[PDB]
Amino acid sequence: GSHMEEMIRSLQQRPEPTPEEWDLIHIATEAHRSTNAQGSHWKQRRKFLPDDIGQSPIVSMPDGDKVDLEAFSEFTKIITPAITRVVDFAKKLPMFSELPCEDQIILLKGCCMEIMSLRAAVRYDPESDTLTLSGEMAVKREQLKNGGLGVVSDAIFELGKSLSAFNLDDTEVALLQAVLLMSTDRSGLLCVDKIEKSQEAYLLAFEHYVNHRKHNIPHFWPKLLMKVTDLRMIGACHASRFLHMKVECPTELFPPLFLEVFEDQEV
Ligand SMILES: Cc1cc(OCC(=O)O)cc(C)c1Cc1ccc(O)c(C(C)C)c1
Repeated sequence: GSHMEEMIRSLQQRPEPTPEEWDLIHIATEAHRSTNAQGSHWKQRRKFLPDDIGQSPIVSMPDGDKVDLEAFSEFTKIITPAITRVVDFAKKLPMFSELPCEDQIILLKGCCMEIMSLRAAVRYDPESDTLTLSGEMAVKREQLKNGGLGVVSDAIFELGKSLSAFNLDDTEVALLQAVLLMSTDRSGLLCVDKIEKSQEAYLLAFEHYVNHRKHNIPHFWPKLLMKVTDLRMIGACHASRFLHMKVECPTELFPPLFLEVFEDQEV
């Protein structure tokens, strides 16, 4: 390019975001920051789930990993604001909010657990070996496992542990969420092509943002893509388990928003 342009790009090889992509990045980043219930201190801040909760799984589940009702109830108590914030996030992306209402609902149902799991995982704390839920509750593996998630707990913890070394910033988290959200791997969508074009736009912007960041761990982009796949697997395991739960447990134990968002892979 021009002489100044060349000087500035001297140590970039790879494609940077275009100005249009920078706008997309800026909007998504701010959408995430404003909805992630995370200030400046998120660690020193809030609270561990008491040690004596989550050690007593006694409700049966088909896979043999029983549920501790007390821990389950502690989790459902905080889950409604977590779900709500995912919706708040999505509503702030123009490519999402311009979709038919019915498509918006399908996309939210499709990715809600994926995004919640990512948000918990990025708050993994190696020192205490905890995840943080709804931005306030720190939990141990056993507590989250016994409190209803079973093997899904192990999967989120393993993701959180592995993500520590990626040093993701708010933008990278936000773009991961946008890619999870704008997926056509759901049934009943009207605007399939538009949603796919949006996902393609986010993916390319995200790849370019990763180039911009110059991470010092190698193969960063495909490594991050593999984590997207892990999150989708977490979402699928959760969907299967949630069906089970509803078979096992009375409806009064499930907040209405919790029931609504995790509808339909059988119930
Ligand atoms: C309750 C909780 C909230 C959390 O929020 C993440 C975010 O808002 O930052 C993210 C995680 C993964 C869950 C744990 C959870 C997620 C799904 C689910 O069905 C259950 C039942 C056992 C009540 C628990």
